[PDB]
Amino acid sequence: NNLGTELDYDTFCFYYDWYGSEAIDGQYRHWAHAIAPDPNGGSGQNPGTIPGTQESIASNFYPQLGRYSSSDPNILTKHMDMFVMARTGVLALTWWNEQDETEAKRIGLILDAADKKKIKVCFHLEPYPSRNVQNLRENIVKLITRYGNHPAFYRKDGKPLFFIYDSYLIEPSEWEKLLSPGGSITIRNTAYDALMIGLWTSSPTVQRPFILNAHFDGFYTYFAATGFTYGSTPTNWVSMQKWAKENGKIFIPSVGPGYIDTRIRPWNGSVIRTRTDGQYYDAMYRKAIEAGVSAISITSFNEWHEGSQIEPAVPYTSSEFTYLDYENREPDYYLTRTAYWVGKFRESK
Ligand SMILES: OC[C@H]1O[C@H](O[C@H]2[C@@H](O)[C@H](O)[C@@H](CO)O[C@H]2O)[C@@H](O)[C@@H](O)[C@@H]1O
Ligand SMILES: OC[C@H]1CNC[C@@H](O[C@H]2O[C@H](CO)[C@@H](O)[C@H](O)[C@H]2O)[C@@H]1O
Repeated sequence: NNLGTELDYDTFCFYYDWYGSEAIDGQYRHWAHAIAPDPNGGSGQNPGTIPGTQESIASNFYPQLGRYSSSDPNILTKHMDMFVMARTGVLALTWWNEQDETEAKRIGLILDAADKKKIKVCFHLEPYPSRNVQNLRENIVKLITRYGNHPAFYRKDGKPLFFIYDSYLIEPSEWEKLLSPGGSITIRNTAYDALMIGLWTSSPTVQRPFILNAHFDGFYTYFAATGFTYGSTPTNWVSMQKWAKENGKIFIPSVGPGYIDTRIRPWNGSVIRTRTDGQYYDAMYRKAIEAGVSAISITSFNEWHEGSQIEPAVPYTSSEFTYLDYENREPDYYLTRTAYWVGKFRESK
């Protein structure tokens, strides 16, 4: 078929499965959330928490689906249909090494639901406690062993792919042991080889040698807020792609529709980026496409805490809070606008 409605399998959308309901999970997990203290504020801070009631959830926006459980099969089915609408072929699943049965259950449900709609799943490996190259290898082995035969498990030209959040917290001399073909615990030329995509944060002076010396296969930028880092400043993307191509690396810029996290980080107003009826999203996605990259990542499907979500949101005013919403656009606008940009991306690919 050549209808311009097909999934794009070089488009990765960052997905969070940490939401709960009292009924399914025992608590409205993540809808309730601690308010972060000000890193530059007083020493006697009692910031408190967001209770995660119907009236007061840990987001500046409000989900169309309500305080949903990420364990709810019917929520998962709706999410996969939303992925189909957005034409986002790859769900990049947050992964925190929780080693508990409820997470294992969610991962299986997600894979199954994804496959029903021909969506693929890869893992976004987060900075879990004591993360290091040895337990990363062990966890990569576990994930590939457990899920590698699942039909929804993502592969690019035969290789799995992982995004590694805050990869800079691990020294290149450690990374090399895992990622150099010569490394003492290398995954290269093994059953566990994978495209490893590290987080490009700061200036080329620092990041270029880091990426080369760590032997990452590529890099992404994550942050939805333009200018938050050098990597998340879209005017740098042409130059970043040039370097990537010169050095055999895969550049996967992250684009987002906006940013606001002030419910959970009330001191962090400087990072707010307004959606302005979709123009912000358009500007950022346009920059990614114009940079001539082979793959794009979307921050995010449902990071509701950070207000970067493309998942449908609805207008809501409670006695506790007046939520932001999609303004002059319909709840599914960011899904359909994503499909539009996926089309433009494919057009120039
Ligand atoms: O200050 C809150 C800040 O937290 C996150 O970013 C973290 C870290 O993960 C990241 O590597 C660096 C990049 O400079 O910033 C840290 O403080 C993230 O949630 C961000 O959006 C937020 O503003
Ligand atoms: O997925 C990468 C990145 C995206 N932003 C959130 C990061 O996690 C951190 O912040 C959230 C709230 O936004 C907290 O709930 C987490 O505990 C914290 O680690 C995440 O790593």
